[PDB]
Amino acid sequence: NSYKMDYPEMGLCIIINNKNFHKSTGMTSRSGTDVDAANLRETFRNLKYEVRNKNDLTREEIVELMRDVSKEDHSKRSSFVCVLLSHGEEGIIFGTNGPVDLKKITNFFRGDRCRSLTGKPKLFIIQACRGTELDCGIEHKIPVDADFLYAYSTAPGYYSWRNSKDGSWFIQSLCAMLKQYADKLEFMHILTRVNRKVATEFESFSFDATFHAKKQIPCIVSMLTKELYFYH
Amino acid sequence: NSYKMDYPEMGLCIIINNKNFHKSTGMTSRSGTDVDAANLRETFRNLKYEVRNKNDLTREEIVELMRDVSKEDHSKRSSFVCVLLSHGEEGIIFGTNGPVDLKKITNFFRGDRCRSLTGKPKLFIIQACRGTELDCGIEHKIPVDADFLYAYSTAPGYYSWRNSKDGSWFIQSLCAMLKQYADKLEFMHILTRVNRKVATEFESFSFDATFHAKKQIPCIVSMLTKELYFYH
Repeated sequence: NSYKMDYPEMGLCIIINNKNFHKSTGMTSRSGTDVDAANLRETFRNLKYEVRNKNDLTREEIVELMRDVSKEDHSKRSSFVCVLLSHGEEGIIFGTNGPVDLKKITNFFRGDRCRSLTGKPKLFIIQACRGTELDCGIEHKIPVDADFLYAYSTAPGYYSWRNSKDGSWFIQSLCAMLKQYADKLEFMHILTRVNRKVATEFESFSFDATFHAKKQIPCIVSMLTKELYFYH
Repeated sequence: NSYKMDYPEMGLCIIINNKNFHKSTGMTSRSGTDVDAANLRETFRNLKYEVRNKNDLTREEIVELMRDVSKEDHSKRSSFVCVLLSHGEEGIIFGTNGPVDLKKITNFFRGDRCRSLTGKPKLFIIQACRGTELDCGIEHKIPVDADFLYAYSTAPGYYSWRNSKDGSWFIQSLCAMLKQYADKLEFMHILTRVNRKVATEFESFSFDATFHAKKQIPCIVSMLTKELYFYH
């Protein structure tokens, strides 16, 4: 009931960091995103992942990038990780010059399209809005869609908060928890602490009452079939 | 990091079992669903939940039922469980005479609308289609949306399989795993074994090649902030 993580390599960790967007999109700059990319790069470096950082990619570059990655030989790799950092809406992430459907991105890695990863954990970590809604707070064979894990920064339909100085709430917490519990806890448990950290330790502050005192809760979406430990 | 499950009562387990649908919907009968309802009723009975079974409810009866349940005093209850069994589409479940938006159902229990459950685990188990797609297989304050757990029988956009004789693939597995690991494993781990059981042990058989040799993988969606154990 535990994924085999003793392959020669842990695997690739693709980090797409979109900070500046084409003026033709009206998208504002994602200030402080570099802190996330750098934090993620180091965090996954310690977990023994082969990290690749790509900055300000276009909707086409992103799609092509994923295509080429899925066409690689992941035989000696225990898993695959991809972190998306940018603007978004429910079901989509924004490239530098336009929106991209998340399903198109993940489909390249389906159990039948990337045989070298079949049966291996495929982790997608998404730091991007899933809408504009704000939380006011209170108080034999296997499926081709199996073995995927989607760690969303916010719940469906909700905006995703980011501190232009310390990074996004989600990424900050995720890295801290990985750094502290990666050598002990199972992934889902680690992500559950991430949920509590963001839920209890963060709240927005704005001169604009419409964006003030807001909360956030991440969304763990798991199609995994086994427990995941970042160690042997 | 673990939910307080030592309250006087474990909580309510509302099971909505829709078998027959109004002829004015064109919806076929969900044969074998009674096996799920009965299996769920007994499974949760052993976990010490106050089970309430409701059969063939209309879209309005469902909404009203949830409204009255959320208006109850859950002070002495450790948690809340609701199982939905019927036809569905992405984001909706079908009443006896029409479709119902899942968000409208869960909103009654938001951290700010049901104060007696704030900070307590709210579990929604959905055995219903999320589309028509088929898997061919291969080889301080807190957010109002926090502390929710959505255990879906299938991945987004996918059909949900059911055996008219033994019950749905998801419910069969879920009950078996609860019965075997509820006194030891944490909920997410139990649900992960459910994912593997349905993924590896089930495959469709049909004289219609379009529905033959298909697979299924459930979808765990967690906004929980702590580990969940069905025992003290």
